Amino acid sequence: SKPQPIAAANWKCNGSQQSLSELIDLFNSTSINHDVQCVVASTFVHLAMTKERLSHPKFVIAAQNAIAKSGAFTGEVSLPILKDFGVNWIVLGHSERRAYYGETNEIVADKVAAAVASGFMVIACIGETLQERESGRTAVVVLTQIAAIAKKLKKADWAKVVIAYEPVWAIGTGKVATPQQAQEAHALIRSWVSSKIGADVAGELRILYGGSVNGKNARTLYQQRDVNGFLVGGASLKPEFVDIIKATQ
Amino acid sequence: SKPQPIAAANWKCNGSQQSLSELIDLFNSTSINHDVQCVVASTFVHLAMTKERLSHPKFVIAAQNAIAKSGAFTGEVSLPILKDFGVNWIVLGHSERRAYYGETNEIVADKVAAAVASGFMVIACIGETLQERESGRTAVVVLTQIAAIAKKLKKADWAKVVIAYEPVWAIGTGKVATPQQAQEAHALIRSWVSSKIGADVAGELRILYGGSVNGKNARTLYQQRDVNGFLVGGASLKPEFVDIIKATQ
Ligand SMILES: O=C(O)[C@H](CO)OP(=O)(O)O
Repeated sequence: SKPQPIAAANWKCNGSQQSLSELIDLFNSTSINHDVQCVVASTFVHLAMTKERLSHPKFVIAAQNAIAKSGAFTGEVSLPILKDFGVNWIVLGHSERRAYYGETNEIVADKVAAAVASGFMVIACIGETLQERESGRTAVVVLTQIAAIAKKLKKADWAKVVIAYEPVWAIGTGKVATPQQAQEAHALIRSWVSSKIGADVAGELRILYGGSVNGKNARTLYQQRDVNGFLVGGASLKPEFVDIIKATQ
Repeated sequence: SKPQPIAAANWKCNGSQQSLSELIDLFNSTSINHDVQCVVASTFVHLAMTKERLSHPKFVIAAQNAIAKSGAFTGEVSLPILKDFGVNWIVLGHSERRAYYGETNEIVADKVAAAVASGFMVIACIGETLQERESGRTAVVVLTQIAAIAKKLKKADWAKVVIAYEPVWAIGTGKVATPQQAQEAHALIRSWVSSKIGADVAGELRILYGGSVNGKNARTLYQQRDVNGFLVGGASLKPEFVDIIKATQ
């Protein structure tokens, strides 16, 4: 027994009006009979086109990042701005933002807190690097990442939160995550929640796998106990994402 | 005898569909009988709204930031994406990005170079902090900055560049540079340009002032030799921007 799954498409910093409009069509045509929340997270530029063109009842749109308040932050986009524009999902604390854009545990937690406060559904990413892994720090890192978020939330807040575990150690490194390793990490996060926050919260919490997923391994990953879905990279700009949605059956 | 001025609205991270809509209606309604290029730089999210609603022939739209290439950069917007969307102007190296989001001279230079290569019109920002101004380091700071940019450019490229001189201490503080402070900074920039690049280039380069510019003070600022217009923050959110427009030629 699992909560509603989520299949999330992280388009990242890609796409053209053309290529996207096509994918959108594929999507809209997709026949999905189970209870799944599908999410499409496009560039800020593409939000309006994706809003207008996505008609499928199982798909919502998300942003790939935000800042808490409006004001003098040239080039950034705020939560109020996405709210007025009608976006209600958001990806926060993606590994690429932590690696290249200054996003510390604290910054992420502040973002999560504001977003929750503002009504969003949040997909909050966490996960450890090769180095952290190699030196037996998986636990230390992951739990610290989740703890920083936790300190800022109340129990009630958890209903708006999704966690996406990213095996950063296995992205761009040469390494392979097996379904077993995915699951270890997932179980560990659940334990933390269950333990620190509640069993109720824990049983209801979606923990998405944010590693390497394609249509051929998404079922075997979903087979694992603590897998509730995926945060997809590359395969999301492809038709194969349709196989990924199906794997959450 | 001055090049064509520019009045640029940098709305930064602000606004609603409705409030912006009003502005736009106001703008469209404005008769501008002199040669001036108006620029509206809105959030990524609002680019669609803007490009669809702005109809005045004297106004272009710009983005407030971008990264050079498309890829795995969650939350970021690339030049190709922008270009694909029909955006041809862009604001790069704003103090806010250098201050808060880790944008170094090298980082700004790279961005500018890439943008000039992808055919955009770039408004490259430079300016000294309070600290630096007090130390008597203004000349070093400004010229270092302009130099980093110049490194990556070829002479032809300059036709696509606009330089915005925006003393950090005047950014949304009410502390406008006096017309002498402004004119001295601008002249210093130009003299670097002629010396290093060419006199022909220099006589063509638009150098804008930015910093607590408003309807009242803009006329005097504009009278100054080396002042070719403005990068306007807070007042670009009000009808007052119109007075600003009118202040040029
Ligand atoms: O774009 C900005 O930084 C503007 C002017 O450059 O700031 P202000 O709100 O002070 O006009």
